Amino acid sequence: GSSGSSGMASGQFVNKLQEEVICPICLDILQKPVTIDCGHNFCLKCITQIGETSCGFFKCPLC
Ligand SMILES: [Zn+2]
Ligand SMILES: [Zn+2]
Repeated sequence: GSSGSSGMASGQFVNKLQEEVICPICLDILQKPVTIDCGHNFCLKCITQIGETSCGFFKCPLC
């Protein structure tokens, strides 16, 4: 930024408020956010498993 003290900085960073998507299963950032008919999204690494174990319908923890 811009302050009297040259070389160092007070400590303020401007940014915009936004929302982040995380997998409620593995609790980690999902590279590719795949939105399910349920509404929420998940990580392929996770969806892939559920899809197999369950072929008929899909169960969601958030829902
Ligand atoms: Zn996951
Ligand atoms: Zn859901």
